[PDB]
Amino acid sequence: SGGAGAALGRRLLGAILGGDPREGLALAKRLYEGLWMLGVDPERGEAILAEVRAATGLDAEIDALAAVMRALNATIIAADEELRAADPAAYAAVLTFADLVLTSKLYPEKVSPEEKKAAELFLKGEELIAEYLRGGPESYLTKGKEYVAEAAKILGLDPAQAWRGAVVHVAGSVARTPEQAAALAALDRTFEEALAAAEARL
Repeated sequence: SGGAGAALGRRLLGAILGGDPREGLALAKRLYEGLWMLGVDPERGEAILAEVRAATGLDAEIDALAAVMRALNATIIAADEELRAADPAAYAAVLTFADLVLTSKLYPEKVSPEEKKAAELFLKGEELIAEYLRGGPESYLTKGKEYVAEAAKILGLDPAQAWRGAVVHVAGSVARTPEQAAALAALDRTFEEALAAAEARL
């Protein structure tokens, strides 16, 4: 039991994947899309969740889960909001990377070989930034920058702007408490697994 987020996820997923497990699988994925976006891009996340709320009728639970997410990702939202306002070019690079990562994970067929490679490279760069911030050797930051710059080059983004955005965004994520990170990981596990079982029915 992962906390409020996972409890609300269990309820919502049971209703969506119950009955039609083909058009329910697509709705469940779209719900995950909205929740994942609340941190990095609140306007985009709320839009998708509004769509899903109109499709399912589970107003109380979707509205409540949005609130839990804003709480769990409060440090990421604040960091990314200041980043957007101070540095729209850097924030545009993180929005691009985030949308690429989410699509690589939910709808891999929508991703080309190069963009998929950029997604892998960026995620390795993000990991090294985060583990620098969590105590790793300074060479983690050097190598992290090499990954981000190469992913930026692939996508035609400017590496200096991509890097600013990546470091600020990761810093906002690393600043979550371990309780918040555990809650988010529990919600994440809830989705990945219910979507596994619904990948056996289809």
